[PDB]
Amino acid sequence: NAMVVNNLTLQIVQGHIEWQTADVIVNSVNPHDITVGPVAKSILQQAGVEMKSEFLATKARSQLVLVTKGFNLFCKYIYHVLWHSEFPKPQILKHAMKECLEKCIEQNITSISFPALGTGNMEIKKETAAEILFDEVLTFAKDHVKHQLTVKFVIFPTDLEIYKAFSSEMAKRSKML
Ligand SMILES: NC(=O)c1ccc[n+]([C@@H]2O[C@H](COP(=O)([O-])OP(=O)(O)OC[C@H]3O[C@@H](n4cnc5c(N)ncnc54)[C@H](O)[C@@H]3O)[C@@H](O)[C@H]2O)c1
Repeated sequence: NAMVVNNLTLQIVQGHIEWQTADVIVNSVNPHDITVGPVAKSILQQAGVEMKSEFLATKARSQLVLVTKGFNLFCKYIYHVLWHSEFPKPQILKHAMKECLEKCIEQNITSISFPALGTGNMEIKKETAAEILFDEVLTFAKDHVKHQLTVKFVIFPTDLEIYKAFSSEMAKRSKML
């Protein structure tokens, strides 16, 4: 459950997203309230109260990914994916991914770790999230091969099913290429 495409390393990992080390860790929030949701909470606790200040002070809107520093996370930046409510969810994911990965070229990011975005509450189906997540990652690997990137998909330990889907999607993908 890891593979290298050109200058891109991609790994599936069972752990907590807020306990990661990477240039960038991806948050997943409702923009009206970043104190709600599994990932948003984990991150808010770990990163500390000062993370919610820079976040409320920099929303001021079509911004799909808000960027902050990492505070007490072992990261340089946090990319907060903002799920706005007036959009198709599979499209928000697909667009939030590309932006997050484009920002990786913008900020000379070498490593980025993402949770299983959009699987919360069964909003996007597990295989579809995985389909989309790999889709965009692989796209980037082909379209910007000059940029070295380590991408982790962090799956929560108890979420065995989500894990089984990402393995399978990765398997499927490597069978090509
Ligand atoms: N308004 C909506 O219709 C809508 C749609 C999508 C997302 N959202 C917002 O985003 C969140 C839900 O979407 P999501 O799926 O990106 O987020 P989430 O916070 O529910 O987590 C999504 C997935 O990541 C897993 N996960 C990975 N690492 C984890 C960790 N360290 N702790 C806990 N869970 C972890 C979760 O169990 C789940 O499978 C909520 O905050 C919600 O407001 C809202």
